[PDB]
Amino acid sequence: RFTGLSLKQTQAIEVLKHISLPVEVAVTQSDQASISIEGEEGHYQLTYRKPHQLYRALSLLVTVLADKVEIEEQAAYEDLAYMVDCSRNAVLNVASAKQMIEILALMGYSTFELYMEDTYQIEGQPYFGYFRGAYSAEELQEIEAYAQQFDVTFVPCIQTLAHLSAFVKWGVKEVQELRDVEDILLIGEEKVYDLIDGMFATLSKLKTRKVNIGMDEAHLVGLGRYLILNRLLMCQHLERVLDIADKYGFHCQMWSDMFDRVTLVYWDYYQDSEEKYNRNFRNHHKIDLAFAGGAWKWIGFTPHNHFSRLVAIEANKACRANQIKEVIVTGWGDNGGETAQFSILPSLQIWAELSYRNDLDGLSAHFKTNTGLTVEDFMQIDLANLLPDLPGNLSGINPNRYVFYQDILCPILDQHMTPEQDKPHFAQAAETLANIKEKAGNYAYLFETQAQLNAILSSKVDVGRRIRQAYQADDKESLQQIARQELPELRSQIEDFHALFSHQWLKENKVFGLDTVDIRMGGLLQRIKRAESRIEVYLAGQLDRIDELEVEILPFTDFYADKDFAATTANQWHTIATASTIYTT
Amino acid sequence: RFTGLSLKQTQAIEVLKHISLPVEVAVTQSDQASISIEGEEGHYQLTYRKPHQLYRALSLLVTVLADKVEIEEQAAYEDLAYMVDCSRNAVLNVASAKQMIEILALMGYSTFELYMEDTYQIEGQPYFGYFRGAYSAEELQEIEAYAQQFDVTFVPCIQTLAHLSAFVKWGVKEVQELRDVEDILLIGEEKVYDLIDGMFATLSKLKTRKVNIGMDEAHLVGLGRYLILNRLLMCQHLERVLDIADKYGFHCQMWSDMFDRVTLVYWDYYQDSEEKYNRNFRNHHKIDLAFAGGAWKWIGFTPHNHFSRLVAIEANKACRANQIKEVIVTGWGDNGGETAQFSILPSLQIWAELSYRNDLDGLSAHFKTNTGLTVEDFMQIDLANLLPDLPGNLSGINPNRYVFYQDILCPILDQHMTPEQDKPHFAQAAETLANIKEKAGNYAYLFETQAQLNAILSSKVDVGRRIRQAYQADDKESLQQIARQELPELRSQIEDFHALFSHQWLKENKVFGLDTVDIRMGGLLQRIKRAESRIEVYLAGQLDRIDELEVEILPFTDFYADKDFAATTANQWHTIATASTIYTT
Ligand SMILES: CC(=O)N[C@H]1/C(=N/OC(=O)Nc2ccccc2)O[C@H](CO)[C@H](O)[C@@H]1O
Ligand SMILES: CC(=O)N[C@H]1/C(=N/OC(=O)Nc2ccccc2)O[C@H](CO)[C@H](O)[C@@H]1O
Repeated sequence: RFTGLSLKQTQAIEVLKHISLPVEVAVTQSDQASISIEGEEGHYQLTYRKPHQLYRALSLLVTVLADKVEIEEQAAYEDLAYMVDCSRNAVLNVASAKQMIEILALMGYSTFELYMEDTYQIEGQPYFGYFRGAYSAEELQEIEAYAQQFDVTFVPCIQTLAHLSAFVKWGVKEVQELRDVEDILLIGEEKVYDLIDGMFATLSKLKTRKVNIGMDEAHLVGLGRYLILNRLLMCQHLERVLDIADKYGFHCQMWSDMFDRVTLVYWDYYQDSEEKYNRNFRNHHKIDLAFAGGAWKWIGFTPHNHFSRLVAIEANKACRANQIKEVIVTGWGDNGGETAQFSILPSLQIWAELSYRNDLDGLSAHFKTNTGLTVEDFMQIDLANLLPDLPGNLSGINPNRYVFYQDILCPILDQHMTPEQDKPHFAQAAETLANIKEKAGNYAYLFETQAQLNAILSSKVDVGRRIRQAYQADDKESLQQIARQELPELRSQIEDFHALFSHQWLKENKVFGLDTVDIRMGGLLQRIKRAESRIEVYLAGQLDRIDELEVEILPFTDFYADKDFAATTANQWHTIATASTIYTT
Repeated sequence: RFTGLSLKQTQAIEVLKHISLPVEVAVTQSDQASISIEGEEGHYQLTYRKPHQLYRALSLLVTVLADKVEIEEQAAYEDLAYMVDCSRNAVLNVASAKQMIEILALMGYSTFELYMEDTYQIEGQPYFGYFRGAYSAEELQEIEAYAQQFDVTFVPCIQTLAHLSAFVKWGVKEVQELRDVEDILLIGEEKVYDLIDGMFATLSKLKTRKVNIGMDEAHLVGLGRYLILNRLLMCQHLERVLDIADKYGFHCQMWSDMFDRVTLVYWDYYQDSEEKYNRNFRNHHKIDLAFAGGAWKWIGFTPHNHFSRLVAIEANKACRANQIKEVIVTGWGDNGGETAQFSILPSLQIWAELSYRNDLDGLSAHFKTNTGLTVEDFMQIDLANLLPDLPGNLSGINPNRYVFYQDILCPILDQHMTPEQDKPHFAQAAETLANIKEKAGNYAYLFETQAQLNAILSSKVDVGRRIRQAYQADDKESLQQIARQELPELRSQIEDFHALFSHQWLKENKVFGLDTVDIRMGGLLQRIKRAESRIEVYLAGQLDRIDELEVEILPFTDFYADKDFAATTANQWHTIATASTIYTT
């Protein structure tokens, strides 16, 4: 029995019943605090500064009530947002954007963002998003309106310069004419500014007038086809993009890195101290700033919520000591979008709590009411990354992925495994994750996938090495065993994982982009088979040496060579899977 | 019963008995003609200008004798060479370099060349050729000495600037420090000139003092890490490379394209007229020249000897009208080295005949004595490329490859198929190729592979389209048929092809690089399976639309859109197999 609620808010609370609502609530828009709940004896007054904040208050309300309740919150940040990568093969389907929106609402996010390089349609640009599951402006309007039900703002993150590799690869004149080098558009070229105009044109059919135009990471701007036909140049390009946006009413932000009518966004997912962020905040202001932090979900199949917690704590302290008014939580999907979309919910609760309380005092409490599980449990999703000899402050260490896609015969990451410490971690993690799966409810699909992965990894982490040992020691028992029993088994487990991945994928994303995963997994299964077949041939007398095994394994990279753990970072499938050429001509 | 033969030559003729030697031969080194055989009644005089020419004379001898024989030949070219790509995953094993050498000897080639970007070892450079099957200097010395048995010169084609993608991808300091951008080395950097010195050092342990230093196609020379730290520049880089080579005694040639102590090599595999080559010869001389033509074997699984014949005829006329003294026949292996090493023997005989006679009057005759089959038969190896509506003068049209690796659900090359004309070509070609296989002898493996391919292609060329037809017309008979009978069958055929490819591969090359093919084929089989599974789900009521099929297929490229055939050129596996990202981050 609420009071002072509008139509829209009453429907919102309805859709939001994630929550179990137990009470009389006087609801008033007050500048008193971000969120005030005050009351007792089953009658409460809840107020909010911003309308969207009704929904976190509600969650806190329902968490605190487990009668006298007195809660104030003054957020640090005027805007908190979550940005989903829909450009790395995984395009979040509508039904999942909605569930996502509902959950961000309950946490306290004001803004929802989709990063689409080429995954939104443009009229008369039919190779822009071709077979990519590009969003229709319907889908973008439907999604935006759903967020609007909760007073949540939609900001498109797009690209107007570089990161356009999947559009520009198409070899028709009308595309090729737009290029300069690699993934970067031809600045100054008129065709380009007509494409960009179609972009904002398509964006203009939504209600938001806030956009992120991208412009990160274009090392080679004007060094290919530009240099050929005709740096400064960026500003020329930028003012133009701005003139275009200002034509359709848009306010623009862009990623800072290549560096008054645009906010710059200093993005940093990596620093383990206040100091480090503080220094770069100095350097940034020195050119209107937002901060993008990281919900680590771009390192293979498995997230890193633990590492996201650590860096979020110190970036929050830096954000506030530099009175940064806007923070963006980024969920990138580097190299295939293979990590689950809902993998990083703890990272999202963490940032909200840090904004609304400057601490993680009520994290698990709020998280459980929003998800139906404790934040310690959910965060076990990271297990395949959490090797026990790693310090929690070094980023991107991702065995989840490079243990999985490594070849058997030619195991080029074998120097980065520590099987005595690794094999048991993975096994028991599979055990822990099966447990959690059973209480995870609608999220169970997430943990089912990680449990099978961890199972595969306990075995796979050193089959390649044991093959090498069993072969230099001439042991026909072991090689025959690996070849006739263990490798075929691995393939079976891997088929199972594929099935679970596919289900996870289709639940969260559109069908498009899954094909890359089918290909990569198909290939792995086929390399496993070669290992079985090559051994059998060596076993039937028909082969002198197994040459692949005669190769001494070097370190894969020296990125973390000077550290006291063997593991490392390796996030390109193609250099994981083979030392041969696969992409080059 | 020969006469005037040395030890070395007597052993050579022995190894060369490819040939059946039937006679008394007076053998003399004369400047009379390239090759003179004159005689009758079972007693002949054979002379040669160059010692290696003994071996083509012998073949001609044994061809003409099928008694009065009177043959003179004055070659156009001082040096004729064949260059094998050993840098695109396929590294020709020793036993196959030898068979190759013996065959080049019989044709008239003076020079044998291996293109190794990173596929020769260098002391203290253990990531240079790591798991690539890099040649040992033993293997290079063994190979060279084998050629020397026939008076054949070995020239290494290497790289000293760009095309080094498989070395530079390794993320250790000692490698990364050598880079500028993409596949191009850091010019001016001292570490680089120490690497290059190790290259010539390793090359210096062979007898040849002739090298091709590469330096083709470096669009971005000094535009990445160069521009960052410090064009002209090329010459600086070049003189340095030359100073290094001149230290170890080497005479240098290099590919012309980026443009007195170096021969330039104008390379052109494409022009269908004397005129076109003539114009570019003008432009070249205008800066000491050799010509590189093409034995087309870099377009997937299947060569194009027919197209190699056509262009070789007109490039021979241009070569002679510009008194070009050296011609190089290049066998590149773009994007996987998936075409057989011995696929292009007709192209090699063709160039030899053009050099030694300025015509193809004795081509089939000489070819059959060297191979044991007619040149028309052997050249049926090209069938999977020879669509009947294509004109023989447009290059790189390669359905052999893009019909094979295309997806089923998302068949992005479907606009380039003409099944009514394509399906029957492939079927009967499989028939023709099974025939030839049976008479091909030791070469049968080559045709066995093309017959299975053509079989797969008759079916595969339009399954994707028929899926789309059977689905927009709601026909549950056809979709169930394709899904439960035809797709599983395709997979079976594809497994068979894989087996035959693997055997072909291992016969000709080292095991390394086959892994890329396993991966690509594994992936295709897995996409076929998805097509079966997605249909079944649509068939069991559990799916609304099959979304993949709801996508209108556009042309893949407009490269040949203005022509009267539907087919095209598409030679990158990764853009063939999927419109998603697979390589990008
Ligand atoms: C604005 C932005 O975030 N752009 C890319 C970003 N790019 O991040 C870096 O380049 N980091 C980095 C690389 C080398 C040294 C130090 C930091 O990282 C994400 C996760 O990997 C992505 O892939 C984004 O698409
Ligand atoms: C010296 C040389 O031959 N270098 C590359 C060459 N590169 O050839 C071109 O770049 N042709 C070309 C490309 C665009 C327009 C016109 C000609 O072709 C071969 C076959 O494809 C290769 O891949 C070689 O490694």
